Amino acid sequence: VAPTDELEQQLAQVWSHVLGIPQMGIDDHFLERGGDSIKVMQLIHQLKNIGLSLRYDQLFTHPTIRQLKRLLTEQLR
Repeated sequence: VAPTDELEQQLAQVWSHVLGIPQMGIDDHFLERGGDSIKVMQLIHQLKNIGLSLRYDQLFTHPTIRQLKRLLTEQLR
């Protein structure tokens, strides 16, 4: 439930901010914590402000932080 790297913690924090609820786990489902389309916009907006971007449909196919973490193709040997 707890984040591992400092990036996953930062991602959990922005998540907590958008949803108005602290300490977001990486297995909590985004659509199970009150996420609307307007809240998705706040995430996308606040992500362009700090970090990279994100598309609307990419959130539903990666509706967890673990899946969004794996979706790093946007940015083990």
